Amino acid sequence: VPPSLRLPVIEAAFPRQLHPYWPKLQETTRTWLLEKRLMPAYTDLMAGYYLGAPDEVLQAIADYSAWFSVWDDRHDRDIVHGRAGAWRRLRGLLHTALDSPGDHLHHEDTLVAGFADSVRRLYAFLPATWNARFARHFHTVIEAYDREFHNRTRGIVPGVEEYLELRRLTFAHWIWTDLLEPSSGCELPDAVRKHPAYRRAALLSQEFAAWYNDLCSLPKEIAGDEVHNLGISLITHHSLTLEEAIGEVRRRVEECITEFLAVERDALRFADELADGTVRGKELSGAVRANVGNMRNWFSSVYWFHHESG
Ligand SMILES: NCCCCCC(O)(P(=O)(O)O)P(=O)(O)O
Ligand SMILES: [Mg+2]
Ligand SMILES: [Mg+2]
Ligand SMILES: [Mg+2]
Repeated sequence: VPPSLRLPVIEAAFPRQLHPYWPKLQETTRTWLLEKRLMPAYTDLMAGYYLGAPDEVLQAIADYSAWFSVWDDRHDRDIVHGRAGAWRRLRGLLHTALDSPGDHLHHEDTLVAGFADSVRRLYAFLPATWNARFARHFHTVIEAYDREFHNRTRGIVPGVEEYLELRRLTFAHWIWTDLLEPSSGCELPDAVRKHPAYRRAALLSQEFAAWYNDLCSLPKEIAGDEVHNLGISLITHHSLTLEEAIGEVRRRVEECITEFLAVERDALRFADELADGTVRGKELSGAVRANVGNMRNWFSSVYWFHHESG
């Protein structure tokens, strides 16, 4: 790891974890991409994150994660080609397929059909109230991708706070947070997952992942003159040099880690409180503990992914 990207606290205090299903995961996702014609003839990131997930849940999550990267690529291609109509039509179909995936399983657009299959499968694990929350969150993600389309085709660099708000949606913070719950086998009650310690631990895990991605791409994403990156917002609106922007993003990433360590303690104290001597409480306690454990695993999975992925 180059010194500008190295984070000793991750290396020393966040040991990597790997889900035992990882070998089958890689090839089964590749087979799904081929069968769905989503790439002409990433799973490790999920296998280091959703520890404890049932094999079938981890497979559905990995296929969705692979689909997501194929969507990011189509979005980028529509942007650089100025295909505003094609993007608008896709945007509309993803909104519709999210609410009615079965209707879109054999759509002419293979990206839409692949999306529908992955969502249909994710909808099969937990009650319909979880499905509705996933859908609510992902409708918001789609519209954030539309805002990025608008910004990038017009060459607009969002302000720092504007970007930070937008990135919580284009990175899909709340989708990865939602997916903790099928991974530990339990839809959490609103009073549990909205506990301030759970909420803050969940946020910091995703801010680390998004901002570290921005750090691992700032120099390349200048050069070619991009606009969506915390470092680019800092250079453009705060007159930072590239070196100054790298240091500022790095400090913000480092603070996510030590803020997370403090709130993790509170979240695990909350998990202890949930185990109140009843079976239901022990089950909720264990689900919270598992989910917070995987919020922690996201730090190390993301960190080492950026130094392994091409
Ligand atoms: N966690 C590592 C995968 C995150 C990929 C993030 C992106 O898709 P990438 O930097 O790969 O293009 P985004 O469009 O949000 O910048
Ligand atoms: Mg991208
Ligand atoms: Mg993107
Ligand atoms: Mg990025």
